[PDB]
Amino acid sequence: MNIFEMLRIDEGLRLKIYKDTEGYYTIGIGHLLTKSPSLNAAKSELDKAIGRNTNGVITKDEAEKLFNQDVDAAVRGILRNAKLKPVYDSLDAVRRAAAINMVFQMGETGVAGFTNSLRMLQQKRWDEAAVNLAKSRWYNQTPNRAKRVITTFRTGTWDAYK
Ligand SMILES: Clc1ccccc1Cl
Repeated sequence: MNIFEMLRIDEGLRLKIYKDTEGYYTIGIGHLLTKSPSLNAAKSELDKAIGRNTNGVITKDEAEKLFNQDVDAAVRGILRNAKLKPVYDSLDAVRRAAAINMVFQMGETGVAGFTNSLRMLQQKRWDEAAVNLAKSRWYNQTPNRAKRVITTFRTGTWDAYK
């Protein structure tokens, strides 16, 4: 297991434009296209991302190419964020993947509400952190995924993903 395999389980793989859990147009492995309700706007973002006229459909290779870029940018964003970097750097590699997972799903702005959880994580108060993490819109709206990510933070193992 690693961050790619982890997100591939949590995000799935779909080669046609679909709506994510929040109703936003998305493709591939959780590649958010736009928060606009316009499918035409989404199709434009897709074409822009792939570099060709896709007509709303992409290949597995293209999906994986976007996925690699998205993971890379998520991690790099963490390192560039003064509130996230110290916590991330304090973590072991397994819990780091859990951190990347969260940012991938909710973005840095979504993670901004988690200040108290991040402090507990930096403190390595794992059980307390896990309890705090579940007190969130995130957990309530995607409990099965949140439980997997939280278990990963709690234990520093890949138990929740087999
Ligand atoms: Cl970047 C991030 C997201 C969620 C928990 C910890 C960290 Cl460092």
